[PDB]
Parts: sequence; C-alpha cells; structure tokens
Amino acid sequence: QWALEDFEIGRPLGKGKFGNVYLAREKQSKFILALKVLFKAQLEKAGVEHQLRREVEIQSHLRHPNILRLYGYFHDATRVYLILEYAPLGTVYRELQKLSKFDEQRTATYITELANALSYCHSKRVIHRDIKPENLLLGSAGELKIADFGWSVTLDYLPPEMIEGRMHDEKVDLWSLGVLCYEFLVGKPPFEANTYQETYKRISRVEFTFPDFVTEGARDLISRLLKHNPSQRPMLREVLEHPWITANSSKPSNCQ
Ligand SMILES: CCc1cccc(CC)c1NC(=O)n1cc2c(c1)/C(=N\C(=O)c1ccc(N3CCN(C)CC3)cc1)N=N2
Repeated sequence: QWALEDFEIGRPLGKGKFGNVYLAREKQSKFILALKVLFKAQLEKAGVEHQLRREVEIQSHLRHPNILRLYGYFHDATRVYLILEYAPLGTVYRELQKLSKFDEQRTATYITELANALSYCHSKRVIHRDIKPENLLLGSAGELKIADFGWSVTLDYLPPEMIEGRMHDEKVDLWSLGVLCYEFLVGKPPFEANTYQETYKRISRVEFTFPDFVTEGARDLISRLLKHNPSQRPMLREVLEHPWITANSSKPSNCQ
C-alpha cells in the first residue's frame, strides 16, 4: 500500500515522453531506488494506458539480475508511479556514445546478459518485443538491465505485412540481439540510412555490410540473427552457446 509520502524524493534522472524519473530513498528501509512518474494523460493520448497496466503486472512477477527490478507501483487521479531499481551507471546507449564502440568482450558479455534474461522470461511464458540501447541500464557492477517494459504473455482479409507482425512474436528479440550486437561492435545500427524511407527498405530487404574490423565469429552470429524469416533465426540457447559468445563473454551463459 504505497504512497508518495513513503519516499524522500531527490534529483531528476531523466524526462521521457510519458513521464519523469527521480532518485529516491524509501523512508522505511533507507533504500535507494528510482521513482518513475507517468502521466495518465500522456498514456491515454497514445492509447497505451491499458497496455502498461498489463506490462507492469507481468513485470511484478519477473525477478532477474539483468531485468530492471520493479519493487512495486501505485497511482492517483492523474499519475501512475513505478518504484524501480536504481541503475547508477546510466544507459548502454550513453556508454556507447562515450566509447564510440565496444570491444568483443564487452559486446559478448552484454549479449549473454540479454539472452540469459530473455531465456528466463521464455521459461515463464513471457515474451519481449524489440530492444533499444536507450532502454538498457547499467548496474553498479556494469551489468546490463532491460528497462523498457515490453513484456507480454478476422485474419482472412489481413495481408502478410499486417499479420506477420502478430505472429512469430518470440523471434523479434532475436533480431534485436543481432542489431544490438552489430551496433555495439560497429558504433551504428546496420540499417541506419539517410531518410526514414531509406531505413525501411534496408531493414525490409535485410541489406547491410560489415566493417573490415568485425571478426568472423561476430559476423557469423549477427548474420544468423538478422534473417528476414523469423523461423530462420536461432533459439536463445543457440546464441548462448555460440562459439564467439562463449569465447568472448566474461559472464556465464545460463539458458532457461
Ligand atoms: C525518463 C523515463 C524513461 C523513459 C524511457 C526509457 C527509460 C529507460 C532508460 C526511462 N528511464 C527509467 O525508467 N529509469 C529507471 C532508472 C533510471 C532511469 C536509472 N538511472 C539513470 O537514469 C541514470 C542516468 C545517468 C547516470 N549518470 C551517472 C554517471 N555519469 C557521470 C553521468 C550520468 C546514472 C543513472 N535507474 N533506474
């Protein structure tokens, strides 16, 4: 039974489309965490209010070192409050901008961490959508934390494009791992182009190239993940066992 009065609210940590995050200390436990304030109006304006309610619900049952922890949540007339884990090292995206690009060990380790977390959710019948660097936070020990809340558990007149979206949902994160792996090593997304339109075509036609410095092991893994056909994409287990990942990762791969 939470209330804003239960916290000592400190400095802002970021502003988003739907809300703001602040650093906070729980008066009771003198425990440092992050308070996310979401504006119901913004959520409704985008028709995601009902969606979030369900995602937060799923999250409250997820417990994993590489998934940003949701300690609880509450609300009032116009706000939704999320009591979240405080990740002191910022986002992966920020870190990547700071270093330009990651080496193989850093990259492989992050990929393993994501795969381990996704693998765990899979075993709880929970699926994840696309993953962006902007939604990955870093813990004090440098561990990555999935922090978006993209979780989830007629047809006759719909065309492939509108249908293929709602099917093979369990293969979307695999494509994302491939994109993240490429960006971590190269410094830019593989389908980044000049225009909104150009980017579409690149992704759709699955056309991209590897800079010379990208080793063979990494090209193999990325190429297997970035396949147009979702069923052609490997299983999370295959990622966790890929020679390049196990060789370079410093974090033990733990499937399921
Ligand atoms: C703003 C709301 C929002 C919208 C969309 C996506 C996200 C996920 C990142 C969020 N944030 C969110 O949920 N948040 C939950 C969070 C959270 C954000 C967070 N930490 C930080 O944002 C942060 C930023 C900079 C930082 N630095 C320290 C070292 N450097 C010297 C300078 C920088 C250290 C920590 N911990 N839990």
